[PDB]
Amino acid sequence: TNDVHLSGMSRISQAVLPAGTGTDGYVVVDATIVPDLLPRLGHAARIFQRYAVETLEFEIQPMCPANTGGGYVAGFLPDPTDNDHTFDALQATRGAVVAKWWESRTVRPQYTRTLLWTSSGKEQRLTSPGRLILLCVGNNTDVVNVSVLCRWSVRLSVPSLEN
Amino acid sequence: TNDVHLSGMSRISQAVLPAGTGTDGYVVVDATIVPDLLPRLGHAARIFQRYAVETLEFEIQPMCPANTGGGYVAGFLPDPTDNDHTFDALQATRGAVVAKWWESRTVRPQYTRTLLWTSSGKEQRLTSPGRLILLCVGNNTDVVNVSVLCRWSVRLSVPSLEN
Amino acid sequence: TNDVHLSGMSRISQAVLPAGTGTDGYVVVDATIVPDLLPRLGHAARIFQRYAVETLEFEIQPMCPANTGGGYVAGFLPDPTDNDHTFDALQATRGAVVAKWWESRTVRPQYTRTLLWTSSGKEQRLTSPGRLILLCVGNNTDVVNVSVLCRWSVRLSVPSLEN
Amino acid sequence: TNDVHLSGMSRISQAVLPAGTGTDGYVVVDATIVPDLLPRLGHAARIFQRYAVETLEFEIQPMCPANTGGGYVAGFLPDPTDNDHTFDALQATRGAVVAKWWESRTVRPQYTRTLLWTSSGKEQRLTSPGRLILLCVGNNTDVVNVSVLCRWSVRLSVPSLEN
Amino acid sequence: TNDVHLSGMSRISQAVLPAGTGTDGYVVVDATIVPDLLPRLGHAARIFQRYAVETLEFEIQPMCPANTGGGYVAGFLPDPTDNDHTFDALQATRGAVVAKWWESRTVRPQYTRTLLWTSSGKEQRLTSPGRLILLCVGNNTDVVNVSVLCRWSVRLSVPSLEN
Amino acid sequence: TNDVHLSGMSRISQAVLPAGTGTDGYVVVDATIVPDLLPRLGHAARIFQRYAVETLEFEIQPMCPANTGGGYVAGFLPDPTDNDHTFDALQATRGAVVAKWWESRTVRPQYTRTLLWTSSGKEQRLTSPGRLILLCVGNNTDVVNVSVLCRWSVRLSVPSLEN
Amino acid sequence: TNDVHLSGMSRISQAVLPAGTGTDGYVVVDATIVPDLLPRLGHAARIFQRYAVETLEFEIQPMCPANTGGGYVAGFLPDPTDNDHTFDALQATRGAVVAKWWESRTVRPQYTRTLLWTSSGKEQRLTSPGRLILLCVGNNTDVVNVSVLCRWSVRLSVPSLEN
Amino acid sequence: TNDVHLSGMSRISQAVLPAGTGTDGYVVVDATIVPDLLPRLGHAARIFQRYAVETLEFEIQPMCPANTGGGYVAGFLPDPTDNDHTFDALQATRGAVVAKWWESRTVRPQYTRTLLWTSSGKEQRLTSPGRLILLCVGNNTDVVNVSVLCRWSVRLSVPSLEN
Amino acid sequence: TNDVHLSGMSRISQAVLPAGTGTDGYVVVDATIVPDLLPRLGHAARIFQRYAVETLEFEIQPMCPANTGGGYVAGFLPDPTDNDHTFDALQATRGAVVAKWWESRTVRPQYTRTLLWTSSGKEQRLTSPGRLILLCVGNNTDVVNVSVLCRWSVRLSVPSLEN
Repeated sequence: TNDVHLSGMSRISQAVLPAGTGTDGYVVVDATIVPDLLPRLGHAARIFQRYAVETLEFEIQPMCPANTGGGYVAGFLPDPTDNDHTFDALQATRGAVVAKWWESRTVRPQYTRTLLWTSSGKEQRLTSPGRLILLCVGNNTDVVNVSVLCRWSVRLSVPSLEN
Repeated sequence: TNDVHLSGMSRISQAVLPAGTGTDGYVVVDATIVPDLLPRLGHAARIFQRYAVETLEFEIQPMCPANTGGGYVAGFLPDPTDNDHTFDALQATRGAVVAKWWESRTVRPQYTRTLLWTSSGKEQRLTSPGRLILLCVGNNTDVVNVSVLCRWSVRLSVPSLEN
Repeated sequence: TNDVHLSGMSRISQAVLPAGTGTDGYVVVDATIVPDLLPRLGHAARIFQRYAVETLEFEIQPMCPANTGGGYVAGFLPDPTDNDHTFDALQATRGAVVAKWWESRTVRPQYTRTLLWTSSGKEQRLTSPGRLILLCVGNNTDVVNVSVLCRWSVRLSVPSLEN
Repeated sequence: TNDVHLSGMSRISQAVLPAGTGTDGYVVVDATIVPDLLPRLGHAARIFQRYAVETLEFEIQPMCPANTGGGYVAGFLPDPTDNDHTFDALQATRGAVVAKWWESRTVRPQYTRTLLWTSSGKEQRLTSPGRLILLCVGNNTDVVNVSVLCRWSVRLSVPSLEN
Repeated sequence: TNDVHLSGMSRISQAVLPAGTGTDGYVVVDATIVPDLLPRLGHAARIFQRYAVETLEFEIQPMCPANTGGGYVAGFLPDPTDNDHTFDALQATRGAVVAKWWESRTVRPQYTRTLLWTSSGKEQRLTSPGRLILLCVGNNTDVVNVSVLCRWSVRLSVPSLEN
Repeated sequence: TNDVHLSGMSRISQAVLPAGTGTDGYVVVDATIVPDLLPRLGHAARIFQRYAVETLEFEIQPMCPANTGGGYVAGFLPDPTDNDHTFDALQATRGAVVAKWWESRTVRPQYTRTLLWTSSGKEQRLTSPGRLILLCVGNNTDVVNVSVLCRWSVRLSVPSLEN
Repeated sequence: TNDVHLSGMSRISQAVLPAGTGTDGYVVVDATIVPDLLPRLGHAARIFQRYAVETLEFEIQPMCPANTGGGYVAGFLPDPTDNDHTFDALQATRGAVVAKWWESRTVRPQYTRTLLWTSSGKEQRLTSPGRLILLCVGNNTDVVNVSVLCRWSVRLSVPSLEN
Repeated sequence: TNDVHLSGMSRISQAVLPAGTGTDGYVVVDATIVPDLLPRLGHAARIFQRYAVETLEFEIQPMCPANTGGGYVAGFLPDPTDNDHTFDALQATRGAVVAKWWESRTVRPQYTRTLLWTSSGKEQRLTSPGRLILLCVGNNTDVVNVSVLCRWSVRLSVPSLEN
Repeated sequence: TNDVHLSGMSRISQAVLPAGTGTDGYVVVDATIVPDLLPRLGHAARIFQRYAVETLEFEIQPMCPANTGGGYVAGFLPDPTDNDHTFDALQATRGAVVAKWWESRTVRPQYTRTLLWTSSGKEQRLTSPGRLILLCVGNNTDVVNVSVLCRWSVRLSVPSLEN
């Protein structure tokens, strides 16, 4: 077939949350998923022109001591468009997970599952499959170095070359 | 299957055309079809993120005496975008019906049949499957209290909670 | 195959018979059927050279109050050339219908079925499948605003680009 | 089927390159592909809302004499949005061909194959499948009268009338 | 069977186009296809009375030096009737070809495919299957001796003898 | 079958040829075959719009003494439009017969087999299948009262009423 | 197949034999069978180059009163070459018929059955299949207007064009 | 089988057409085909008595610069006996090709397929299968050195020895 | 099998025929095909004792402007021995090609097909399977740089070490 399947896993973001600064609803990560954000896919984005997302998961990897009065809710909402960053809105999505900050966790969302576009558009419903949000629950006793990782499997289409 | 199917019939609009105000080409109704317009699906759209239209039929239901020398043409054009509210243009669509103001009628269009978006978009041929237009033909002798109803059936897709 | 199939319904004419101006044998419509009379086929006849008539009906759709003392005969004579415009003459064609002015009605004729030509010619039995006539019967008590509609289904032949 | 299949071949543009005006990367033709450009599709686009491309080709037909020091690269890139008009951006596409100016040549691109819309819109990745670019390689000895032909096959879908 | 199949290939016309006299749109050949024009068929035309065209092709055979800044478009429009001799109108037909004057080329049109008449009629839609047009593109540097050839396959019917 | 099959045998003409007034080539009969010529069919022609011939035969019936130096040729040529009235022209038809004036003889032509119209038209190859010609051979020694009879089997197709 | 089958029936000759001028052995017709002599075949003779005779018959059609003391012998000898025009030599051939001058008659000969040539040769055994002779038997009382007719079926070969 | 098959390809002729001497209808080659003319068949002809052509093609091989405004029409007429050396006559034969003088070309005719004789006789349609003709179309600007080659496949039949 | 198969394509010769020196007969190449002329095979011959030629072809590859009045004949005689270097003699062999000097061409002969010998012979009918000849036809107008290439495939025989 003409379609090219790429897979990888990349750090979407890394936030450092100081000793006492989290509270119910504080947005610690808000990452809109674009090929530029996943470095290996960022390169293959310049070779093809449309990409379609075949599997997406986000691994929340917070790094703090086991004595942290932590808490987060992590979710992937499928519109890059909207800013509805509240707990209930995250928990309404499929992947949604909640955990104490000393607990790793994986969000397995359900998404567009459709053909997209490797470069910006007038209508951005076809340039990004969604965005990953990470919210505080309660308030952290200790310093947290959260890094979220996106594992991705993508099928790429129409050859091209954007310089 | 994940896709949730949902059906109903809703009053899209209700106009009161006064007692002589018609003439050929007068727009009494011009409703752009979106989840908020159909109050049951209104709520199903706050839950889910996308939706595809499985059936659409519009039931023109004017209410006036049998002694009304009226005339309407009713038609569903599938560009939620296109201002083109003229007899010929409406009659070119599929479901298009024409009738005296004391005759009920149903339009059965053909349409997008595609997958849309419960939330408003920057590009709006992904938000609405089109619009329903009721046009005067000749002039009414009498008052008409027109109510268009939409019978609909719809498959809603990715879970969410878009306030 | 090569052939294109188009289908639509279109207003062929509109007349506004006022107060008391019809009368046993008065001609309110006399429409020689060509692609130009059907807006959609007007455009698709510029593109193709020839066309064959696969279905043809006419839907008389007059508009008056139910207290109107009218009546019409309507029929399709299958000679674009035939000038005979009397009651018996119409009542000898197949679908021929007669009805009070407050009834809609459908004439379903039988016709050429042959392959014609989208463009004017020296012999016009190759340009038109016939002509739709609408006569008055009795003498209307009131103001009729009548529109006749042609429901067509046609197949187009050999490419071209007529100005 | 409710889908019509149409097929033609239309001149996309005509450029006349005078006796020494071309040069590595000089842009001679750059044409965003839309129904209006291809005469017969323009007339049928005025009749259906939607269209989808089944076959796309571009025949480059330069007219000049055999003693010309020519050269060209023809490519079709499939965003009507993209400006990258450099040799290596064209060669990166599937159809890309190069030739001396006294050599006709067909480009066989790979393209959208998706369902578009026959009128302009806010996002034009839905109105057009791409653009044909024609660039000079080297400078011409002589006068070139280049005409690019686009052969096409299209399937049109939802009835309408854009007067 | 009673039907008689004849085939051949004949010179429809021969134009001599002097050193500098062609320009965009100049009609160099305009030949209405009649049995008299194909000499072998011209004879068999006097034996039968109706002829029907089973295969038609035109071979454009321009004769000039390879250093000619030439260009032509050749097309077969299926009405002997109309004088629409513009490039776009020719290219709209099926056979349509364009080429530099030092390139042979074959137009393979689509035509009436119907029964015709071996002698003149009041309505000439049935005496000739169309006409072959040859137009200049750009302007010729040199003298061109174009000869167009029609290859034909015809089935002849009803015996007869016209003296 | 909606179609009506109708058959008769009627007198096309009657010519009385005095004692010496025939001569190689003299046209005694030249009849163009149309409904009205055939009595029964002339009435059935008023009821329907088209007819297609299904069998035709012309029975030549000269009455005169056995001592007559006569001679005729009779044939059916299939245009109503051909004035070729010469022996060789007649003989080259299929039906063609030659006989002495005291022999009954039957022309069995091959002919149109196509669908005509029951009404005169602008092109007359859609109204009559041909014409029966009768010419003298030698000269007649005696009075000859020739009568020709068309035998016909015809289908009639499209209901109507010509008054 | 490449072979073309033609059939017809033509007047080979017409002799007028005055009141008393025939006698045993008088040659009234002596016709060498060439394509030029059969008018329809005369035309097709210029299109092909070799013709082969598939069926031959001659219908003797003498026209005189029933009171004629007539008599003829008619025969087809298969060499165009030889002048042996005696009764016995005619009766030796296969078709040979004898009859009173007031009797029609048909000679059904046997012939070369071989490939021939549509135009003259140094050896004429291949340009004509034979010749038809008509001789007087006894002597005619009255004037006879004999016309002999050749019915022929021929298959034609190798395309060509003789002007 | 007592038949010896022989193949070859030989030069029938070579002509040098100087600077400006060609013109429509100028005969530059008129070669009647006999075994003496094909060198190897010449020798095999002396050994046998009868030969029959099984394949027969002519390769026209003109040599001149690409900058030549020439033109030729070549064909093979199948009688050695016919002098018709006009264009129309050549184009009517099967092989007949036309071409500018800087284009090579092959005539695949249709021909005798009969059994001929290796030696001269009174009738010469038994000794040659026909003759190759080459005609000018337009005037050559330049010097052409034209060689026509004949590829042949012949079957030789009755042994002898003609010293 | 014990056999070792070896293939290549080698430049047998490079001549350079100056701008007016060529004429019908002039020998430009005359290369006798020995293992040493084919360099790759040159080395394989020192390893084995004998070799049998399995596929042989010669590609004539003259370079010159397209405005050259040239002409050649190329052919492979399968006689290393024979000094017959004349047009007819070359045309008698199988591959033999003729062509203008600005046309590439491929001779494909039929040859010895036998087992020869990689070291010189006292009978040289077992060391080289023939020789490739190139002649002039007419005279060249421009300098010609001809290079002939021998495409070869070979099977080599019996192990050895011949200095």
